[PDB]
Amino acid sequence: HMLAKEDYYQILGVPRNASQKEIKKAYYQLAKKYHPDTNKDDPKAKEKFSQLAEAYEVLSDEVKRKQYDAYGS
Repeated sequence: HMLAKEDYYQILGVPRNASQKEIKKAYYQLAKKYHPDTNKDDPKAKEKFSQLAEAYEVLSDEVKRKQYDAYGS
């Protein structure tokens, strides 16, 4: 009954070959989905919105993204 082990790639909606530039767009478009303007009927969306910045942080740098993939499954 545990949670699945997904990667930042999915949290941002970007491929495994995506670029630091393409991630910026996917990160922004996603944020608009979990924005506080749509939290009117989704008080949990705020928690998900944070996950975007968390994953985008690592995917924001090739080194961080690659390093994270090294310890991936």
